[PDB]
Formats: sequence, C-alpha cells, structure tokens
Amino acid sequence: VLPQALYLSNMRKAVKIRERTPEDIFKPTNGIIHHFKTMHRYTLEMFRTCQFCPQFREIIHKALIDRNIQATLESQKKLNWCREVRKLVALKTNGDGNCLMHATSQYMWGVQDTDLVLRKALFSTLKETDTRNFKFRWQLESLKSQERNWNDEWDNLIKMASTDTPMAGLQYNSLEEIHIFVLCNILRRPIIVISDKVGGIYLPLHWPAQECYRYPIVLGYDSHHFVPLVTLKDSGPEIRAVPLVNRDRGRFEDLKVHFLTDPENEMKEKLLKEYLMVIEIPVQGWDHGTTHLINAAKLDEANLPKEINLVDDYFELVQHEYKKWQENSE
Repeated sequence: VLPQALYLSNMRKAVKIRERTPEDIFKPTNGIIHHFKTMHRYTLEMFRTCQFCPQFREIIHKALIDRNIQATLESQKKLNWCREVRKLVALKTNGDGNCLMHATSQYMWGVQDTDLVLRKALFSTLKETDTRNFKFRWQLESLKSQERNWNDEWDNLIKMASTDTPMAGLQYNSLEEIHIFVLCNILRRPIIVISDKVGGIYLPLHWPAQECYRYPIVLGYDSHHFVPLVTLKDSGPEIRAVPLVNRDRGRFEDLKVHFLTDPENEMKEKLLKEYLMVIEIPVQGWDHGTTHLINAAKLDEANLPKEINLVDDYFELVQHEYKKWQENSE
C-alpha cells in the first residue's frame, strides 16, 4: 500500500533536497553566525486526509503521523486545544537523538536531515564562530532557574552538538534548549515548541527581525523526542496560527520565551510582536459563557515549490492507491 514516511515516496527527490540543502548555507568571513540563504523560508503543509473512507483515512495516519505524542499533547490540553485555529499534526520522526534536527528539517523541507547537515551546521557554527553571546544568555538563564562551574559545563554543550557518538543511550547526542536557540539563529527563523523543560518560544535574537522569516517552526516534544507539528491543508475557516499562551486551570499562562536578556524579558510582547507575526484571537474561556482575547502567531501557508515537494508526491501516490482500494476493497 502506502509508504511508511513522507520522503520515501520519491527518493530521487529526497536526494535533490538533501543536496540543495548545504549549498544554501552561507558561512560569513565577517565572523557572523552561519545561516541559511533561502531554504529557511520554506514551510511544509500536510494534505487533506478528511476526504476518504474512515477505514482508509485511518491507514494513512498509522503511516504518517505519530499518533502517540499526538494523543498525548492533545490529552494534556497542550496541543490542539484552541478551537478557533487550525489543527496541527505530529509527523513521525527518527528518535536517534538527532530528533531535534529531523523534526526541524521535516517542518521545512519534506525530508529529514538524515545527511546530518543541520546537526553539522549547529556544531560547525558552535565551534568556528563567536560563542560569546550564546554563553552569556546560557549563564543568565541557568541562573533564573537554580533556586559555580561555568565554562566547564558549557564546553560540555558544544561537545554534545557534535556528530560523534555518546560515551553512554543511543546513536547521537541528545540536544538541549540552547541548541534550539542557536538552531533558530542559524535558520533566522523562530521556533515555538509544545511540551509538558524546553517548551517555549525561541527567537533569532542575534539578527534584526527586519531580516528573518517571521513565521514559526512548530515542534512537539514528549519523552525526550522531537516532532514537527505541521498544519493541515484544511479548507477553513479556523485561522492558521499558534496560540502564544496555554490553558492552565482557567487562566492563560503565556509561553516561556527563552534565553532573553533581563531588559528583553521586560519588553517581550514587543519582541514577539516583531520577530513573529502576532494577532489577537477571541477564545471561549473562563467557562462562564464569557470570551477572552489571546495572542497567536500567524503560521505559514505551504510554499515548497514543485521541484522539491515530497508531499505532493506522497499524495498522488495516495490517490492512486485509493482508486485501486475503492474499486475493489472487497
């Protein structure tokens, strides 16, 4: 029937991307952060599954989405809770300790950084470029949550970003919050994360917003595993956006925006307003038949060209396999 993963519906294509990928990275002599030239502006959007037999609509899902963390985050009212906005879906991602990059790489490209290009770009940027500012905010935030051995623990982190094997669980080193903050600064693109320590909003602070992509990358996190929370190519009318807040027992705790400087945390709403794309959204709340306005960031509408577009493929191949399934599922 239908392939186990979005990209395996056209591997000659996957390759095309996995090759276009590194050619896009600009490595400034200026000593500025290694960043992507253009491919960061790309956003994948999943196809409309609500068009098929419930029996068939179902076989696609076992195939593509990670129903485990999907059910979890949704259960914890932390994933698909706002009714006024489009639903998001968790794509399955290799849990080889590079999940962070895999999930990011999927969200943008259809593919999945099996070539280690992102993971590399992280490490290379973290070794050959000025750690100065990262090290700082890393300290700064490690203090805010301590209720003495500095440069020592940070040397450890740069080490973990390495492509090489861990001297302990599985095949690559597990990444941590700071790497995300760096990753997003390599992408020049925000990354908001939906979880149950890392969940929050990461912004390309080492860049004037006047020059990075203002649509997020959305990831889901559970049991130390990273996933792309991609938007359904729904018909409407639900706005395409992520709430910048959560629902915590009747109040709206907004998201933890990370690695902010002490002056910055005092003007976040203004930062978020400009690195993101913020809109005020009406939300049934307070249960008391009342309403409540929350902030949400506009999400991107799929813009992967034909030439590199694995979904378009997997879909065709789904429609074919459905004509044959419809003709004679008996």
